[PDB]
Amino acid sequence: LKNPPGPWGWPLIGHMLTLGKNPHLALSRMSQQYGDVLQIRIGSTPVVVLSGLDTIRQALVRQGDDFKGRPDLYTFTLISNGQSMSFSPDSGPVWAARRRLAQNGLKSFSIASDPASSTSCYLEEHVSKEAEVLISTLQELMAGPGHFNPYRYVVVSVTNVICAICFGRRYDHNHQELLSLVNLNNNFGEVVGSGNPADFIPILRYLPNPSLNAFKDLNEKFYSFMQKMVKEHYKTFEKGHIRDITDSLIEHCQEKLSDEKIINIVLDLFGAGFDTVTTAISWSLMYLVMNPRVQRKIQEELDTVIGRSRRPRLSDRSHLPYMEAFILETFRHSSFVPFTIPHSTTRDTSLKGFYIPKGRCVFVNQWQINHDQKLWVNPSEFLPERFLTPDGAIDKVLSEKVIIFGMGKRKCIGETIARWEVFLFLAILLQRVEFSVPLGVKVDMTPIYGLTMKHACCEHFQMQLRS
Ligand code: HEM
Ligand SMILES: C[C@H](CCC(=O)NCCC[N+](C)(C)CCCS(=O)(=O)[O-])[C@H]1CC[C@H]2[C@@H]3[C@H](O)C[C@@H]4C[C@H](O)CC[C@]4(C)[C@H]3C[C@H](O)[C@]12C
Ligand SMILES: O=C(c1cc2cc(F)ccc2[nH]1)N1C[C@@H](CCl)c2c1ccc1occc21
Repeated sequence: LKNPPGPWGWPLIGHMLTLGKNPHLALSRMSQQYGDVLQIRIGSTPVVVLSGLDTIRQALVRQGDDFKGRPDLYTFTLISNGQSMSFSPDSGPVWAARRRLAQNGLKSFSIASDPASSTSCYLEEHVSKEAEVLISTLQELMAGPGHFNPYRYVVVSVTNVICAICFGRRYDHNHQELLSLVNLNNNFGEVVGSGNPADFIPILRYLPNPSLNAFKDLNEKFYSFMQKMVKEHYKTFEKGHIRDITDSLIEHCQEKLSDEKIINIVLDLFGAGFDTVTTAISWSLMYLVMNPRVQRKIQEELDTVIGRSRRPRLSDRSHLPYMEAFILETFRHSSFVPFTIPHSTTRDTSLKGFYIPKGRCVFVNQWQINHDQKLWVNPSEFLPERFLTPDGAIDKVLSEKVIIFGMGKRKCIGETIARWEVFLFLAILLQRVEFSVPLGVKVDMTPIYGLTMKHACCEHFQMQLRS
């Protein structure tokens, strides 16, 4: 048919300099000229970059089986001993079977009803517990220091939820086992983010690379923690009393695809679990602090729809259209997952009249959709009201153009869990407390590129109870 178009690139390094430190911004300007299917080169490796709401739906959904593979990148082979469900090049029926195990394991210990509490489910019970511990920890910080860095304590509250779902345990707010793994050891996004030169320039792996060495250690540390957590569950495993997702995977090793590819699925769940949800909640607090106008509106809605006599529940999610418009605009404006995990073609295929051979690396630019000047009014501006119709309800036609959970056969499997976890944490907190940042302190809202885009650490947040 045709080869996908693209700008001129150096014969040796390709367009690696055009990408720069923000490949999502460069490839969004590039799509304005070369279209929804364009081709670049990182070093000598060709890469196809998909942009556009309809073209990405055409490729990942309607032709999903043509794009459901992962490329064979170097950085991916360092994840979970090279056998990760999400990052391994395996995309046949072996992957499809592991994905179905994860989906069923999640539904059982997140959305399913809790035997302990008749009213709520597992997720609502865990989030309610951790949101109270979080509010108490922040009250203690206002008793002394008078300020705090939220990420340090949100990451614990969010980890205790996904950790209770995967290992049936929780940890205190000041635990060295936990913070070592999750905090200040998470350059996973920085190393795995699409366009990493080390994947396409083979010499950068062997040179002095401080980030790549800390990455090998982070994974080796996590894989050891998994072995400790699974061996301890195997030592007390009772068939019939399934405590968490780990037990249902142990149960599935005895009921019949190696045992390692079954057990290390919790590493993908635990990993994606705390990294994305913590990033999302962290960004939310930044926007509430920089836009006190919209924090006041979220609270005026909570006071009308729920009052202050009872904690918000999952049932209230559909009766709070402004809270959902805020969370949607946090996902759209930040786009803290600017690219999906890189895809790969499983066969010679055709897309919008362009030929893509088998094995071609494929990037999916979610950031471009969420800031397309043709789909949005003031994309650079943070304006939650853009999702509200004239009668104050969520515009469903427009809200389903916020692409951040992926699409197709490789779509996020914890999407529904993240939307409820994010809603509850924000709803329970903003009902009780009000966050702020004093004047005259810098608050760098600039995203830092990575698989999940984080922000500069802010240590000046404050919190007060409400009347
Ligand atoms: C706001 C929160 C989250 C966002 C924005 C998000 C986004 C994404 C994206 C963009 C992908 C890749 C899509 C693709 O490759 O086409 C993905 C995959 C995945 N997500 Fe999520 N995610 C979130 C939360 C979660 C949670 C809470 C879990 C589990 C507890 C989870 C588990 C996974 C897994 C296992 C994959 C790999 C799927 C595969 O490789 O087929 N994610 N997510
Ligand atoms: C640490 C090992 C665990 C080895 C084990 O038991 N491995 C079973 C796993 C095999 N499966 C997964 C197939 C079982 C599935 C069961 S299913 O129901 O699924 O069929 C278990 C097995 C024997 C246990 C000791 C004795 O008790 C004596 C004593 C009991 C008291 O309390 C105080 C503790 C003490 C010292 C115990 C310590 C420890 O606790 C031991 C060494
Ligand atoms: O799978 C993921 C993941 C993050 C993420 C973010 C997204 F926005 C969308 C999809 C995603 N997936 N992670 C992250 C990391 C824990 Cl920080 C980690 C794994 C997996 C196996 C691992 O072994 C040792 C560490 C480790």
